[PDB]
Amino acid sequence: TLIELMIVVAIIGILAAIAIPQYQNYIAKSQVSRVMSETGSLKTVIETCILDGKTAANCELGWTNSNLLG
Amino acid sequence: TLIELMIVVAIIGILAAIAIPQYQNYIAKSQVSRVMSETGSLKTVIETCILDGKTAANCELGWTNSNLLG
Repeated sequence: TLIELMIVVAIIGILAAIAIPQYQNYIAKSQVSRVMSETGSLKTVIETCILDGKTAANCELGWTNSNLLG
Repeated sequence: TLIELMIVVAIIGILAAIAIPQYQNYIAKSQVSRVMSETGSLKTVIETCILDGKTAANCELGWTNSNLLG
């Protein structure tokens, strides 16, 4: 019957109009936290170099490239 | 809610791709420092033997077998 198909169309329209949360916040926060951890890992080597009296060129960083450029 | 699951998958991929610093440097430095300390501990015995006039076979080392290889 026509009314059943119209109800199906209405249900499809209702489902398609679901509110989408701003998922950008979660991804951005996770990426910033990952960069936070990655950059804070270098604090140990930087502090040891500074307290050892080494120059900038003599401080060996164990840095590996990060895909976030952080 | 497919977008939510794909955001979850993206977050998992972001977390799994964290940059790992070269931890080999820390372990190597610690092991070399420990070997330095253990080998320098024998300087007292060697100096005492030399200043006493003992031969190589008469110098009693207090050395104990060590992991690593000294």
